[PDB]
Amino acid sequence: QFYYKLSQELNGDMERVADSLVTLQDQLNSLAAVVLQNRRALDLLTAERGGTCLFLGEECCYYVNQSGIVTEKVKEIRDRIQRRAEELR
Amino acid sequence: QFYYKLSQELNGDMERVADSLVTLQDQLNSLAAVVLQNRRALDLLTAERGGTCLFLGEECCYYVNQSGIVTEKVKEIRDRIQRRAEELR
Amino acid sequence: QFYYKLSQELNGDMERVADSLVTLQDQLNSLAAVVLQNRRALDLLTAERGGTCLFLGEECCYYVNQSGIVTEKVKEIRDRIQRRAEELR
Ligand SMILES: [Cl-]
Repeated sequence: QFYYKLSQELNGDMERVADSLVTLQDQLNSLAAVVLQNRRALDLLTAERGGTCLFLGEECCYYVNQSGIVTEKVKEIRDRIQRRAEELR
Repeated sequence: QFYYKLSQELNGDMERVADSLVTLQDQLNSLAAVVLQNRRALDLLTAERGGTCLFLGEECCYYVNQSGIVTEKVKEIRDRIQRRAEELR
Repeated sequence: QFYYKLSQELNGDMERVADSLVTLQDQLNSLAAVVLQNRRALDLLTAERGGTCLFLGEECCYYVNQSGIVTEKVKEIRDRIQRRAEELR
């Protein structure tokens, strides 16, 4: 009875966490496409100056997309919630 | 006794998760305002070329703000922690 | 027996959540460095116009980096998982 309740409490919290993680990654994917397009525009505008980084006289900053990691963790979390929901039923 | 302990363990973890989710969304909100201002500047600098996208000769990337989703999930999580803390007291 | 199982269920979920939080913050750190470099390039390109914000005729958008907050919450979560794993063994 207490195992049933706590398992349901954990699943309800984790469902909300998994939805938030997906949404945070979705916004990062959305924002990064705008940022990378902005960089491409800056590289063309400063082409004669060797692009953005040479124009500023700095080391280049590159974006490291790690979306597949968060996608995989969310899939594992959702599998665990589903396995626990089935154990109950 | 074990139900009391596990309920407290879950609430402590979830409080920390909810704080992190809020903070990740806050940083995304903060970063997106800088990115959108950067895009507006690029659109003005390339106005004669039809703006950023026509200047690059690409399909436009737009940002999809989904802050309200994460805000809502965090509010539900915090309500669930509070309901459980009250059940204990 | 039920306390052992639920404690293991919570640790498995939270390990995955903590990994996702770190990864979301890592991508935000990575993206912000590209965005801030983009802003520096725009400030130099619009120097005669007083920089990006004066060029657009807008209030300046600044990025509020809160990485240390998420790093700290992840460290506390991982400490809690480890304390619980030890309580079991
Ligand atoms: Cl940008």
